[PDB]
Amino acid sequence: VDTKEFLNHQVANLNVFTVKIHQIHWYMRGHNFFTLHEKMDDLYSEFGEQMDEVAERLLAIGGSPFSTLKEFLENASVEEAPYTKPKTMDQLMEDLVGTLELLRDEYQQGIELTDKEGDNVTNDMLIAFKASIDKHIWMFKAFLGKAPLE
Amino acid sequence: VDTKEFLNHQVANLNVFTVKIHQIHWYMRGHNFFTLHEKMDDLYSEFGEQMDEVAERLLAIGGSPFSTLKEFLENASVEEAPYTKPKTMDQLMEDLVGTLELLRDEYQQGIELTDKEGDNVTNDMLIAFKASIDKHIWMFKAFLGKAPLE
Amino acid sequence: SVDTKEFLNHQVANLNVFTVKIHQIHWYMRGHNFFTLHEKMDDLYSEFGEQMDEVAERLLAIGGSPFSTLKEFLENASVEEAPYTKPKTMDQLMEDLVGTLELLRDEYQQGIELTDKEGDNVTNDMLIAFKASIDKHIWMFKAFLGKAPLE
Amino acid sequence: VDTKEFLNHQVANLNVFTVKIHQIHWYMRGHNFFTLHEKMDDLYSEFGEQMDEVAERLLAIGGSPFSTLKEFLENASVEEAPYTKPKTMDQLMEDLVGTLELLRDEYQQGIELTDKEGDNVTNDMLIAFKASIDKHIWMFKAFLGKAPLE
Amino acid sequence: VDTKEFLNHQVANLNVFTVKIHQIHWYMRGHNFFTLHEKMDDLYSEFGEQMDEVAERLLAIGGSPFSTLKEFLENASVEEAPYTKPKTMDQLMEDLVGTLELLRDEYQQGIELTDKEGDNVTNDMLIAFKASIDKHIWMFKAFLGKAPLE
Amino acid sequence: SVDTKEFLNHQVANLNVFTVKIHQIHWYMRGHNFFTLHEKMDDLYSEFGEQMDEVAERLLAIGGSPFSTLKEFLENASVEEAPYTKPKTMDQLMEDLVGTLELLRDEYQQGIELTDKEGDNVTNDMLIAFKASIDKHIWMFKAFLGKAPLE
Amino acid sequence: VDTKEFLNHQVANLNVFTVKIHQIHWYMRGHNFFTLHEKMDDLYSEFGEQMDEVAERLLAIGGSPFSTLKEFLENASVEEAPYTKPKTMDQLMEDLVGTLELLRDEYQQGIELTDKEGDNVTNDMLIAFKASIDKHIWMFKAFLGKAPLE
Amino acid sequence: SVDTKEFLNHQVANLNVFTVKIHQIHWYMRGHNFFTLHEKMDDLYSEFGEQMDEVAERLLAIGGSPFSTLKEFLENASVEEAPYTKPKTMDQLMEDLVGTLELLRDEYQQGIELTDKEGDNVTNDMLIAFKASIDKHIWMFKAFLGKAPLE
Amino acid sequence: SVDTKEFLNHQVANLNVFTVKIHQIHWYMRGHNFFTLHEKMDDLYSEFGEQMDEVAERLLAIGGSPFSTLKEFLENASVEEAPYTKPKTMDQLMEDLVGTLELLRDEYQQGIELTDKEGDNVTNDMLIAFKASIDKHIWMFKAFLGKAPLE
Amino acid sequence: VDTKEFLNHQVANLNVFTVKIHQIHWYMRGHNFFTLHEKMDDLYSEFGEQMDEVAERLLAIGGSPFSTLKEFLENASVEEAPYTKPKTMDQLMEDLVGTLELLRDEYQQGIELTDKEGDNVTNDMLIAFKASIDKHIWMFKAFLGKAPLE
Amino acid sequence: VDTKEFLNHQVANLNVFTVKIHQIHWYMRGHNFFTLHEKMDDLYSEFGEQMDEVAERLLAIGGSPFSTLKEFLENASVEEAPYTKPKTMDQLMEDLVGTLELLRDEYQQGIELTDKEGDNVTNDMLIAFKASIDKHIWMFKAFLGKAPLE
Amino acid sequence: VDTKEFLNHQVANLNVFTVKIHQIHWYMRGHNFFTLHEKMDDLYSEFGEQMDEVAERLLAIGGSPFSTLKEFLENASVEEAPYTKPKTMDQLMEDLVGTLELLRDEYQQGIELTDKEGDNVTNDMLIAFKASIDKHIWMFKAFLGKAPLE
Ligand SMILES: [Fe+3]
Ligand SMILES: [Fe+3]
Ligand SMILES: [Fe+3]
Ligand SMILES: [Fe+3]
Ligand SMILES: [Fe+3]
Ligand SMILES: [Fe+3]
Ligand SMILES: [Fe+3]
Ligand SMILES: [Fe+3]
Ligand SMILES: [Fe+3]
Ligand SMILES: [Fe+3]
Ligand SMILES: [Fe+3]
Repeated sequence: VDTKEFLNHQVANLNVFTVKIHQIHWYMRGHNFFTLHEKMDDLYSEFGEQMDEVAERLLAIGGSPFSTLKEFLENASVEEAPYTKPKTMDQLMEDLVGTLELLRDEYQQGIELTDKEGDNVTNDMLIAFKASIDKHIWMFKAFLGKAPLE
Repeated sequence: VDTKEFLNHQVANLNVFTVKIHQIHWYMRGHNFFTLHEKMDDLYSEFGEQMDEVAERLLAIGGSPFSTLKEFLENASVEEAPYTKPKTMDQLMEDLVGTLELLRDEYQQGIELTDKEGDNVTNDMLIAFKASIDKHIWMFKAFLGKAPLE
Repeated sequence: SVDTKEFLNHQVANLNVFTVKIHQIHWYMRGHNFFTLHEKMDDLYSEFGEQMDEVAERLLAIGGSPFSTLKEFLENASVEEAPYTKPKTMDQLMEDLVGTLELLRDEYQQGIELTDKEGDNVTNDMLIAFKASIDKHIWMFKAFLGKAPLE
Repeated sequence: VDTKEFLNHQVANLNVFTVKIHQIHWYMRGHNFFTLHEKMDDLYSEFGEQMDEVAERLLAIGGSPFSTLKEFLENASVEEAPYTKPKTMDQLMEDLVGTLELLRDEYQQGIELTDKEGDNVTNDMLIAFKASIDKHIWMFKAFLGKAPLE
Repeated sequence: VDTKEFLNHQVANLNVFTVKIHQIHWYMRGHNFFTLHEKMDDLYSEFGEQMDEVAERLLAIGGSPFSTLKEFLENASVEEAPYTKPKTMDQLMEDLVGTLELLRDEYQQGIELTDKEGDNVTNDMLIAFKASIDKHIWMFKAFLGKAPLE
Repeated sequence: SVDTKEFLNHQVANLNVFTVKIHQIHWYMRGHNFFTLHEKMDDLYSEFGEQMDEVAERLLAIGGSPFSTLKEFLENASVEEAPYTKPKTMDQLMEDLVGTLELLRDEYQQGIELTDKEGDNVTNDMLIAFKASIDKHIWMFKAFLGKAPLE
Repeated sequence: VDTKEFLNHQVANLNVFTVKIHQIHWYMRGHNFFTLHEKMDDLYSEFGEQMDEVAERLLAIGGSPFSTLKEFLENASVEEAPYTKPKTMDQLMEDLVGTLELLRDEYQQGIELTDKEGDNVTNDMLIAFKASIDKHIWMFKAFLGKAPLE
Repeated sequence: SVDTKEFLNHQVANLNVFTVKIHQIHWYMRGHNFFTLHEKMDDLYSEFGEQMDEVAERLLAIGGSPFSTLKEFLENASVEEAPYTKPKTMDQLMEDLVGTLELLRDEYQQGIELTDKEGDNVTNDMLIAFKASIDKHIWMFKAFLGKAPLE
Repeated sequence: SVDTKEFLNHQVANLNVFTVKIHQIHWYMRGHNFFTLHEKMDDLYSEFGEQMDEVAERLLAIGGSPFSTLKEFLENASVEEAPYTKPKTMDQLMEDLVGTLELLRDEYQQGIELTDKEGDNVTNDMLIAFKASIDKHIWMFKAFLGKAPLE
Repeated sequence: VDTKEFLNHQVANLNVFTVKIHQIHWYMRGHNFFTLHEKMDDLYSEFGEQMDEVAERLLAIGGSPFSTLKEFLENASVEEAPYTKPKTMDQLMEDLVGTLELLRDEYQQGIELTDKEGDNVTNDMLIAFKASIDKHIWMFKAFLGKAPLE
Repeated sequence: VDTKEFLNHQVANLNVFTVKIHQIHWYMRGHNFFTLHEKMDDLYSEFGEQMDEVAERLLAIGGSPFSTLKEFLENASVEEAPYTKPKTMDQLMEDLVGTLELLRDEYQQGIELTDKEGDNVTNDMLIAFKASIDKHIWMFKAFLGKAPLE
Repeated sequence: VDTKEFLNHQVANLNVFTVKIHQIHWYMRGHNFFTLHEKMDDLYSEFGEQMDEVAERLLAIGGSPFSTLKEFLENASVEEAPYTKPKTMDQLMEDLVGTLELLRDEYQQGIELTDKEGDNVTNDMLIAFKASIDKHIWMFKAFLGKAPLE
């Protein structure tokens, strides 16, 4: 609706994603365990940092960030499912990639939204984030033997 | 119950607790803003580390950690509330200290349990976490003008 | 690029006055929050001195000529300074800080619009990066004062 | 020409330029040898890192970077010449400066094109690169005793 | 036995184990070579440290550590075999894991022994070691696509 | 938990005497092993001042009140001190050090048993970690003197 | 008192002061807890280092430092009191400030004294220590809301 | 030293082609080992770019004139390159890498024998050091391929 | 202590004008030595900004009240500034730099004599350490100009 | 004896030597305990690294390293003895020095052999190792109050 | 002699001392080799730095440092002797001490002289140097079992 | 002249040269002062290190290094001259370059001699030293606007 709605929505998103990353991190099995386990820790730090920056930018424009698991669940478009059946490393990475994709497309919407509201600072912050998400999408798709936009 | 269930319960508690720490971090105001904004950053890292160590130890012993916000909410005894009304620094710190005290007393229950079960590794892990928690209770209570045990 | 150059040179002047004011606060502050805000002012001083040098070199890079004397900074700055003559509270000093950060925020916003319209993309993004941080500072110092960022 | 085509052209350019920086670095003679010999190592790193980011951005948008010397030579607008006749430091810095100007001018075209197409990430990336190039032009022109735009 | 005999027994074990880790480090082949080759280095340092710490704790309680290959071979329960036939990465990891479990299980005896004997320092030393072994067991079993205890 | 508190406060007293004893040795030592042992005392000084602080802060965390004056430390310590009067050899000084280490080891052992029975697991493990290092220093300083750790 | 006796007097003072810093460190309460608790750690290091340098300068001029608590108590002009009555942060800082003022003025006596006895080294050392004490007095007075010499 | 000079200049050409090949592999690779190999190609890139600068500067130091254009490297390289057209498995890309490493090992071996005969000792030891590292890479990358170093 | 206070405050003023002069030189300089000198001014800027802050804080510590506006700095400084209007050579710029360093040397010498007479031993040593560094810069920059330090 | 045999023989030696370093490190007593206890740690890492490099060079030339204690004992010319009766610091160092000299001398044989075979890499590796052994011999000989070759 | 002559005399002395430290560093034997050997590198670097600061202060006052070995030999009061007869560690340390005492006492003259002359910078520089020299004398006399001024 | 005598000769040479580096470092004037002044600091450390390594290598082969200025003057082939007249920066670099060339050629003799004697360690040390010297010659000749061997 506006920048404050978008930013807050991403605070909810990033808190679900962050827990998803830990899910993959904890439950992964297979020959790529050691590298993807560590890779997940890197994603966790990186997206935890995005989330703090998003909330603090929300604060800076007069907004009020969601700040409970209850609120995050209610508001996030990012999905979570409990870990039940064993999943393949590729299936865990597909779920990671699908979420990276949703964030890319939503941030793209937020990039357009903020550009037309004239919120230059939030615009540029969202672009910086998308750049990194776009790079991760390429790399994780390459892990999956696929092209970035394939 | 057992060590697995206790440990899983703490995964849930620690996830609710880290988000609270962010809430305190985001909504704090007052002459102590700078010192406490930063101090909350430190608690965030430390309790995020505790969480990953609890989850991993649970994994090491044959368990399967909660790994969704839905599950954390279903299982945490740590309580959260949306920030729908302003709260002073002292009220936020009071909530923090009460949460630390809840974690201390629960960790104490787990320390006794793991000892009774003969799980020495989880026993020493939880003792080290309590050492830190006990230290924080002294310091944050000192901040509030109170003795550690109130 | 006349106005972009003029705007940049205006901010060189502003930043040199702001930076000395940051020292004034650093030097003269008293109160229970001295140790925290004393150090805080060191950080602010470094950062806005760096903003200043970047602003100056962006100007040079577009064929401009930065103001480079105290006399030029005074003739040109919209940032206000006053000698410290009578004691001020920590809150009074932080209000003067915030007022000046709000001033720089709004003027940088005009610079961002200006550079956007002249198509100076480098300068545009630079001023945007500076404003990001200024907006973050305003939130934090206002929280210290017990006020919402825009109230 | 679109964004992929522009980016891939710069992959070619950056690979020729990077070899030119090495040419200057190796053959330079004169009183400012020690500082400029070192400055060229810095330029080498920075522009090789530009190159990598341009190629990886290209990868992220679904393109395929040139990745052979033949391709770089076929596509580059940046020009190279073997080092036969000896040259003054000024002469070498004038080759370096002219090549910097070519890149600035071509990046400006890219900035505009990438804006038109709505590729915000590639847009910002190219603005950041131009910010550095523009700074380099001011500094190397000063070395030549010239204004940056003269 | 007593604490001295147990500690000395482990000095023997850890020296056989350390050489085994080198064996795996040297002879390993397969797609996970680079990360696993490096991992073995990490394990080599860690278990070299345990060994020095075990020997020094033994020294500090009035004991005399085994200090020759002859004594290690005479005393170790950890087994070794010359590398004659090629082994797969999985088989190598299985030898690693099986030795880690042997150590975990003997350390458990040492923990229990040392608790009866009242040697609190050696007790906690051995608990800290098992903590790490337990974590390694989880991770290498995960690499093997198995639960830690299966 | 009077006893855990009392034991901890006693060691606060002890460690402050011991820390000054380490400086005594640090300052007055002479002989061929000066450069090594002079620096070794600096390490011991840091480590035992760190123990002391952590003992005091744990006492604070259990609701105690740590001794915080030289007078209190002298009134309560079982660690002994003597002014440096007649010259002492390197070995003589190391024997005083080793002797104090042994006293603290044996007293920490008593506190380890005390905190066990009292159910204070945090203080229990703190004390164990401290004894681990003490026993290591005893082995090493006894080695310097040409003796076995427990002889 | 000559240079030796002055220095030896300060060894005693510095040891009482150092224990006083710990007292404040331990017992402090109030909203400035976190920053001032940490500040006491800094002063503790700094004045411990002053003390080691004073004693080693004494050693270097043929002197014999006091090296027991008994001697320190017998010789110190710096005073201590057991912590009984709870004290505000300001009261603790007044005590800190008061003792810094004592040391400043005694060091000034040491500076004059040591100039007269032609001990240039001890002279410059004490000046350096006074420079920092003077800075502390200014900063700690500002905390108390006072001018430095007020 | 014409033949030394000539050998060194030939390796400048080779190393520049190899380095772009490393980037080609780096950029296009796909498969379960992407994350490890992608970083490993960065290490290789740095290392062989470093070898290259060292080869060129040694050439400079002996009175030589390094090739310093893309055209000169192609005219003078024995390492071959081809545009990336059809998808290749990670093993195929590592086979191309190992093949090129082997070519350099073998050519450096010739350089080692040549500089020895000419008595250029510095170049000799520089080449040997480089070969040590290439021989090590061949072992590790053949092991990745499930193969023995020389099979 | 009025003269020490006034002298210190006079130097706060000087160092603020000098500091902006160092940026003027840093920004406007051209010529073959550009890269070294441009970076060297960044060094002088940091060092002299540090000197200034230490002077103000020492002035604070002796009960003084530092000048803290561009206006006060201009009203009190003996160091002179002039806007950059016509181009100047690197030597011309370094001569302006050296001239200012020499003024500060000579004034600091007066402050060393003054603080010595007034018995301000701390300010005395501070001024001497600053002069030590100023004297070495005069040698080095004179050396840059092909001059002996004192000619 | 060819290069592969020589290298494998050194794998055996270095593994016996490394344990002997630990023997000295653990059992030493006397006034120089602290520096020599430390120097043994440095030697252990250094000769542990020689060992790893020797084994890896053997790998790189198509060889197969000894990789068990049994193989090391079966193949080593370096001798070892349980610590049955206490040794002086001097005597422990003479045993250390004797082993350095043995290695030096054998490496000299390997350096000649490897020169005849035209293995330039292994040649240079062995020379670098001997450079260090030579230095240690001078240094440990000096500690013994003797010239390096007497 | 004036300040310039005094400063220049110390450049000569310090260059001789510099080489004397190497002589001791190279030729020393005995149980304290490893400590003292490293101790001489520290001393070498420290007094090398003193010498450099002495020369540069001379330059800064309009002087001209001796800058050839011939000039150092012609002007030094520090004495050197070729190493012909072997010396104990103590004898070497006594030569080191003797030279330190010589520098102490001549610096003391330079301090008095530079005070009269009104050269404050040089006065403080020499005082800082003498402080370190005084400390070395205490420490090296302690090594020799003696009081500092014995 | 054998290996011992050649190495000892370079001990002498290196001490003369290191003092020459200082002379140039102190007395240099001209527009390149700041970069060349620091470059001499680099050279001083580097050739300072060569000298120690030469002297310790000599020790290791049973020799006794020259260790007084008198012995260095009696033995050096490197020449020194008192700085009576100011020299140009180019003249100072010509003197520098000239001495590097002398060392290069004498190292070449030592390389040949040490090869013929079968001292592989010294051979390799000398080669490594010459590598750097050769690089310096290219670089300093480039500064002077000359080709390395011109
Ligand atoms: Fe934050
Ligand atoms: Fe983890
Ligand atoms: Fe890359
Ligand atoms: Fe050890
Ligand atoms: Fe503490
Ligand atoms: Fe000390
Ligand atoms: Fe290079
Ligand atoms: Fe300040
Ligand atoms: Fe290895
Ligand atoms: Fe210097
Ligand atoms: Fe050495």
